[PDB]
Amino acid sequence: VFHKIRNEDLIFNESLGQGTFTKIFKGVRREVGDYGQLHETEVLLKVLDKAHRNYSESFFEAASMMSKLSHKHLVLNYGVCFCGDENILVQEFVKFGSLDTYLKKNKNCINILWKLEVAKQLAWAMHFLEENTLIHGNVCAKNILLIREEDRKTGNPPFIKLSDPGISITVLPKDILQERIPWVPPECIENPKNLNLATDKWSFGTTLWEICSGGDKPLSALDSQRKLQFYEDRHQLPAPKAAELANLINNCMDYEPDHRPSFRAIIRDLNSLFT
Ligand SMILES: Cc1cnc(Nc2ccc(N3CCC(N(C)CCO)CC3)c(F)c2)nc1-c1cnn(C(C)C)c1
Repeated sequence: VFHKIRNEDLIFNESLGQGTFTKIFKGVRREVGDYGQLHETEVLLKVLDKAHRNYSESFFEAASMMSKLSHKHLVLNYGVCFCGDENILVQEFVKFGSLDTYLKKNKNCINILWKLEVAKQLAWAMHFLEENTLIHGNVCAKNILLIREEDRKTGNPPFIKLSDPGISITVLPKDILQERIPWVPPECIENPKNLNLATDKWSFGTTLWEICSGGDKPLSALDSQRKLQFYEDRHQLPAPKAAELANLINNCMDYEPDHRPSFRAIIRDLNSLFT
């Protein structure tokens, strides 16, 4: 279960944005660490909105499944603060924030090798999940966090972690699901409870498209009704200008769930690009 953290030991600081029915804040946790040394630890405080408290179970189950595993590419959960009025997840703070914002800001400093490294790390995380037969259900660049920037003078590649899925698509309003096209696969638009390992393979492809597109959002110009018809007409996303992963993207975003490649196969395909 989750380590229960006291309101008294948490300081809330600046807002870092929003998720679905959530707000995130940078914060500080007072704790006793190794050797009994006192620390003031930077943390991410994720707060379920007051007006959506009926989603509290899905909110914590999302973080819970994530926290019964340990892996270098998965965001750490420190605990929960059930205390009082609010429902709060206390997670590790990641310096450089979401990948989608980072891509947009640094679009012109990010080359093919950077993208390949991040894609490989994300595939490793998803491979780990697949081996444990655990569904994430919300893979997207917004839910990928950058721990460390690239350093091309000390050899260091960038390093990412995948954050928790948030409130499951199985219990979310239809309108939110439709807006999440094309991350949510077609079979889940027809029936959200078609949530399957195959689900994350589709969303992985959509996330690769993001990575290759400098933080653009695919189909952003389409409203929810046009997004629905995009799936009905069985369209594929356009290749990004940097089209090196275009085939991989389309192979993952296969309208037939059973034909989507394993993350083993995906990683093998990723390792094949270079010279
Ligand atoms: C789990 C987690 C851990 N650490 C962090 N850290 C973290 C650091 C920095 C930012 N910035 C926000 C503002 C940016 N600019 C300057 C103004 C407007 O864009 C600058 C970057 C950040 F959003 C997040 N976030 C998370 C986490 C958990 N869920 N989510 C989703 C809901 C987004 C993120």
